[PDB]
Amino acid sequence: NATEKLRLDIPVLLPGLPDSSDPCVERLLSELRGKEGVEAAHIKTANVDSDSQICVHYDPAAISLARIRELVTSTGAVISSRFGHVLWQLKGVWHERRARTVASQLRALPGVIEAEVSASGIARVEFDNDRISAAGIEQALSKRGLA
Repeated sequence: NATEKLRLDIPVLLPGLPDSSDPCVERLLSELRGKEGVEAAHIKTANVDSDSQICVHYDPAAISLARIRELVTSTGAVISSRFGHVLWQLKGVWHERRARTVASQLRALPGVIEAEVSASGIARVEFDNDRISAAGIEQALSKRGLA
């Protein structure tokens, strides 16, 4: 109907995510859905993941294009600056069991949000840049593993 749509590429809003399933994408979308004038917001998936977009539908009687796009790009800027990610290949040999213990050690560090260690010791972490950095993550997992 009167609804208009705009799309932007995810890596443009949210540079340096492991994939488009990183919870930063959901943070962005759920925050946008809370704003007046947004009729919808959702991901448009690309086969090559870094060509995935967000698509936002808005009511141009409630909000101008300039203003909806600013809301999108600035909400993205704040999420992007606030949440860090490292995806590290740890040394040593892992098993469903062993990974699952170090998973909990990561969670318990002062600035970590989400943490997922697989078999073969690939650590997928997400962290609060105002509480901790990645150097501080490496130094804390230095004891056992490393990079």
